[PDB]
Amino acid sequence: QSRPASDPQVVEAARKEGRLIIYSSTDQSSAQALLDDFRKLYPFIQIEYNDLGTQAIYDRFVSETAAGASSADLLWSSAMELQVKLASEGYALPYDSPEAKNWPANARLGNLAYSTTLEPAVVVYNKRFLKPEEVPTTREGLARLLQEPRMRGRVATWDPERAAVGFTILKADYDRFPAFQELARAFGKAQAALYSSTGAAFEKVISGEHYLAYGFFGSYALLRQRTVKDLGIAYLTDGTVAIQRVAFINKRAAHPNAAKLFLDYLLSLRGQNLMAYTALIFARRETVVGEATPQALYKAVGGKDKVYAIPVSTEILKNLDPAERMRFLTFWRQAVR
Ligand SMILES: O=S([O-])[O-]
Ligand SMILES: O=S([O-])[O-]
Ligand SMILES: O=S([O-])[O-]
Ligand SMILES: O=S([O-])[O-]
Repeated sequence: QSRPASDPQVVEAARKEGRLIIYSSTDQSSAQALLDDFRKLYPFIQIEYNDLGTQAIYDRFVSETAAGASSADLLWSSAMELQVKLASEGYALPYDSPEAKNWPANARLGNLAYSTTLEPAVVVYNKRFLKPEEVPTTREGLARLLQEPRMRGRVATWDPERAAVGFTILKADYDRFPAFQELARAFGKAQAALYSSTGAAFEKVISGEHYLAYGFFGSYALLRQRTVKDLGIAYLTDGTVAIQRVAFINKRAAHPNAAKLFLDYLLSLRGQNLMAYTALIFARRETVVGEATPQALYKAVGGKDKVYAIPVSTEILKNLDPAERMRFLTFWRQAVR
């Protein structure tokens, strides 16, 4: 009674194909509960989940296509600019998902590509070193905290010159909030350590070598929290940037119909519910109940209007323009060094 909306013609064509090839940036052990639940709904589809770096998904999909090859049926990546680039250059199958009827216009590239998540950039901190009542929830507050000599060497954030997703998050921050400029000069004052990888930043927070990290995903934070009780999460109340992992179907899928079923599943309440609950990835669908959900995010930040979703839109391709990147990175490098 929670099966996704399904074209019966699409289900029947997927019975015949019997195969689904995914290229995904989402760790298989996060995706596993979705793949297993999907296989239980459509036990007649054999799935090949390829768990890849976001740059590799792009480089690989572009070669197989250009060499004329059988490539993925479905592409699922947190690299929003690369997905929106492919989907706006002839790589995407147009499909109107029946589970996406209430997606906002800024969560879908028309019928080319869909948001599957709404993941906040948050603050994480080590409760042994910073109590919750002293962790500020505004950029101005963080900039003040980072003047304190006890915080020198105790801050982590992204290196937006080595992490594509860190670029996207810090750039959205810089474009939307003037107080980001104050904060970035404070990263400089505090000698912030910059990380290309969430894992290496968290390791240092958990050890107490950093006390606080800025701009990492809520989904990852919650996942680490489940096993690490010293890990605190604070949500920004002056304004929160959110990432949307983007899914689209290969225009040239050998199994377009199996990809349609999987895409519909990912967007369905059943799939988004299971994602929130098992993977602790923050859902896109507003009707999901639990901690990793739009409703929970909106209450934590003090209202929906305090979340700026990075849109599933060609507008974000300005992030790939050399002069646009340059202005941000020159401000960034002057501020944090
Ligand atoms: O779930 S694994 O077998 O693709
Ligand atoms: O770029 S490495 O840190 O994933
Ligand atoms: O690439 S993420 O793990 O920082
Ligand atoms: O208190 S925990 O949500 O950081």
